[PDB]
Amino acid sequence: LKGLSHLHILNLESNGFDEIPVEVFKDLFELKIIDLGLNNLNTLPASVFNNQVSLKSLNLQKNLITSVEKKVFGPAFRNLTELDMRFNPFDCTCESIAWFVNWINETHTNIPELSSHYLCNTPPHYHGFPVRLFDTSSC
RNA sequence: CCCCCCCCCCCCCCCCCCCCCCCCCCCCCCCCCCCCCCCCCCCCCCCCCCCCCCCCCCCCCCCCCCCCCCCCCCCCCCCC
Repeated sequence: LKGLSHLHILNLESNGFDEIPVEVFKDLFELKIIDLGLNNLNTLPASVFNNQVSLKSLNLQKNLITSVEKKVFGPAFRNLTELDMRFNPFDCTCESIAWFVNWINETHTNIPELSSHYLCNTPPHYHGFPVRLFDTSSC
């Protein structure tokens, strides 16, 4: 993907990806839509979406993602229009989704089916509970 | 100067088997859209038929009144 300065739409859905190299998206400054759903992604390297300063739509549904952290999704979640991370095994813990749930609480990005398909998986106390109802007052 | 036999390690290639990953096809279930047919409920429309009510018309019947015509009967007076 190097040198594709004018790339706008990238679709990499359902390729079986387990890990993403940190510097695969570094040249894609004008990228607006990236689709990475239906892969096997769980852990992402930090600063992998740093150069995506014009990203408007991120799709990561039906992956194995458990934690959404600022060091990875910070620049990606800056100015979005649509977010799609629905069917993921979210780990509802203060070090996994606390920044993400705070971001969900105040944001203008459209997140469809937020109250139904964003469900905790672990710990068993939270299994099945909505991610948006996680309480961060004791973090 | 010259062959053969063992040892370790590195390989190459052809098969077998097991793994993840993906594609295509199919099956099961569910959902959505469309089409067709059918049932149920309610509000109606038009037409036909039957019945009833009101009003009116025409005809007829019964009774009564008026006029005209006709007939009978009673008083009274003259003419020859």
